[PDB]
Amino acid sequence: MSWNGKDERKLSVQERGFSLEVDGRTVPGVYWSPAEGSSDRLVLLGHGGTTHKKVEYIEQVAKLLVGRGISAMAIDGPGHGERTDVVGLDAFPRMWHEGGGTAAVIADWAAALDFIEAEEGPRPTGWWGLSMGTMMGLPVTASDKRIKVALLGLMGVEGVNGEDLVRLAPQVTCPVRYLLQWDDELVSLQSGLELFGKLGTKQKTLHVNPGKHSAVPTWEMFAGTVDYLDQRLK
Amino acid sequence: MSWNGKDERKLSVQERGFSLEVDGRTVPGVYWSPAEGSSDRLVLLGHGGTTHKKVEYIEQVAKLLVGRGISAMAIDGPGHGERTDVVGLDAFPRMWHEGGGTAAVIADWAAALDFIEAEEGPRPTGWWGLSMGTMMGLPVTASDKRIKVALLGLMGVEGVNGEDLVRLAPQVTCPVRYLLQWDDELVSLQSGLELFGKLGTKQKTLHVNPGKHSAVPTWEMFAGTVDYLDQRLK
Repeated sequence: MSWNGKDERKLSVQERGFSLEVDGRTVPGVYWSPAEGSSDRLVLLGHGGTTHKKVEYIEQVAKLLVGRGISAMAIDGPGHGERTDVVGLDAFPRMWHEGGGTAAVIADWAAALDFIEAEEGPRPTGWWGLSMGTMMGLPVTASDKRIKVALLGLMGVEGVNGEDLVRLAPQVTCPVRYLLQWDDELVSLQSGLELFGKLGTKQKTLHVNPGKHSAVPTWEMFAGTVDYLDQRLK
Repeated sequence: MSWNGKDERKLSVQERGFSLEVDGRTVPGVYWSPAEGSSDRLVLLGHGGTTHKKVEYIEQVAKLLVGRGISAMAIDGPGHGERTDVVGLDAFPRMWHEGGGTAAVIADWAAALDFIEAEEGPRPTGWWGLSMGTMMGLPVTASDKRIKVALLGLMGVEGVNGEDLVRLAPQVTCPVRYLLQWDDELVSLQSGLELFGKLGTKQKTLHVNPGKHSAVPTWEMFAGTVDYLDQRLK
């Protein structure tokens, strides 16, 4: 576990790269924080299929979070980044399993969060992630009770790690907001509803909007999610 | 159409009763407005089954709206008021049909809105109503294009006027927020989803929370709906 020198001050957003070794895997990461000065909350950002920790909408959300005094951290998921939506690619399943699957994801995010807590201090921590971000985030949230609130979505029980999602959903006990797209071509509305139903928490709310997988309304993806985490994460 | 003298100043909320004669029916109503002083927007409030225009949660929503500078108006629906949830009663269907059904509802609300616009000035106008409030509100919104935004919910296609709802849903073209309860004992989640799907507007969003028909979370029913109408109704 170490900061890897790949840094940049942002405008008011400081970006710092890091890298971890976990169970024989190399885990690259990125940390976003206010340049000036202190930040009392953290959100882990899970990237969407065939993208990576520094893909655009993830950086957009991170910038908005930092604006609310909330730092953000992301790592690359199995077979992505350093190491349309990529959960739709035929080659995606093999990328996921070769990377160590859901257990690897759980370990990698636990090590990343341990790293950040030692370097920056343990803080109230949330999860944000859609599509592959939920393939990762639902297990992480189930496994690591440092996650106090989660924004999840665009995933159901027919996903590549669907069995692990169904198994681990009952163990998500923190508040959740879940997003689905009515006309999602990758994740059927019924499969998304099934997974939402299985979440253990009583403090869960589903928002469904019209359109394709990539067409979450911007006011929902940005203002809506940021406001949800800003209010709920304390 | 006339104010019927049944008035009360509230604290900062002025309540004034009125009464209309429409196609051989007597239509009792209530109007809530800021005591001091001007109010530039209006919301029509539709009551929930086996209640009435002045039932409690309707008055709660009206008080909150007036707080945002938005007046509110309600009339009694067919076979209710002067003229648990009553859509669950076995006697409800007969109450609805004897009252003139959906066509009567449409006429009555059109006359009430005409009355208010003449007395107070035409303003940007929204709809709020759940359960019987959607049995009424979905037709009204489809029929009267003065309705610029609607909060609807807790209703599906198996309701007593389900056929009229399915027929008229495609003609709802304004923005909508729709609420369902996952474990609604009166309205199955699938029947609610079907009706949401049929709404014509692309600017629609469904929020689903856990629990029974009566258990919409208060932060959803109150802050959430009021904020939605306050932002959207312009």
